[PDB]
Amino acid sequence: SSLGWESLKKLLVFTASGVKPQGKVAAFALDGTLITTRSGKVFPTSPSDWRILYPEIPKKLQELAAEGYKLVIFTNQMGIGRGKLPAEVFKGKVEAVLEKLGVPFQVLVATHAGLNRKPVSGMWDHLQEQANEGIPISVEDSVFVGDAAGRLANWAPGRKKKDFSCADRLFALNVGLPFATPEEFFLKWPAARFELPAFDPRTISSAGPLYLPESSSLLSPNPEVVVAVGFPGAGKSTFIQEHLVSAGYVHVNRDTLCVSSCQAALRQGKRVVIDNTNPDVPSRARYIQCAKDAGVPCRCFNFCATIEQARHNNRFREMTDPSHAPVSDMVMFSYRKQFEPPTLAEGFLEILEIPFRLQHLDPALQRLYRQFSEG
Ligand SMILES: [Mg+2]
Repeated sequence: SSLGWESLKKLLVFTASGVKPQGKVAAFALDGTLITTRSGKVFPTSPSDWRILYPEIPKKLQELAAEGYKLVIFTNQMGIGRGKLPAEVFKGKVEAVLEKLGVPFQVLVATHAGLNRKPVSGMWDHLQEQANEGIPISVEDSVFVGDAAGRLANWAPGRKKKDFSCADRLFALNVGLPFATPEEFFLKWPAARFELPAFDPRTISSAGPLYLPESSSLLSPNPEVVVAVGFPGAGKSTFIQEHLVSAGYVHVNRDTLCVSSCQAALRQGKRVVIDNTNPDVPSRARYIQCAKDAGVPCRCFNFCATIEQARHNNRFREMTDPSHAPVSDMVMFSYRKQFEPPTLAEGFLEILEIPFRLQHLDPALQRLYRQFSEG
């Protein structure tokens, strides 16, 4: 007599019989948190390969339930979106697990990358806004428990490997939920050492100068060549389109083509911006030569975004911009291996630094931007 499964775009929801909406929630990851493999292998041999992680679990869940916490699961299962794990098989496993746990659960399943994939808060928002009958949930009185907690190697005998991910801790961080690992929570073990990602999205503002030094000017009244340098996905093209192309700069993009073109623009009295990655000295030298040959100045706009800032931005645009071209990790690390910072010795008249800043986004999108989006 359960409401049962609901299948949405990039989300599955199960509401067991006996589920009641509540103003506080005790939520859990599934794999590595409530269950683990019965086979003792790192990854399951089959849908049947599971057991309850610790015998202490059902008792704790009963206690929570009697105290009025709505019991919830937030589980990433991208295998489903990748077509590696049938949704209909996974639904059966969840129902079996829920039988064994023996308490009413509401389960949310993130089948794909994006807004619903922990650590992004899409599943919380769905629970609160769509699946709790409109009862506001107090985050401070709630709790999320999960094994992707960013723990270092060896936090326990036989744990010679760090957590595969920090997605569960960061999910709780994004939502504002108190957090605990399965061992801390069910076993009362002392807190384990953990790391957070070096780039913290909450510390990214729209303040500060557009470029440095501020005494410089973005535009030149005369012909010139501007060489843009920085990670793909960092927002260079957007910056270039907005500030130079809109001012009549000619947009060169070597991929779609390079020198003769740059030269042709200069003879016409035009100014040119080379909107590419241009990670190293040989890459850039083509354009400096062109400028030198034409006798026009060559400047570099050096975009400060780190690799993690660029990857964060890429993920954000993947979630919010229908026209965004996804930058692959292959391209990111390839750029990083090639990268040599620009210097004046290369033949640049000057180098402007373009600090990485928050774009001009609506309130909701700014809130999304400050969320960690990868474990
Ligand atoms: Mg897990």
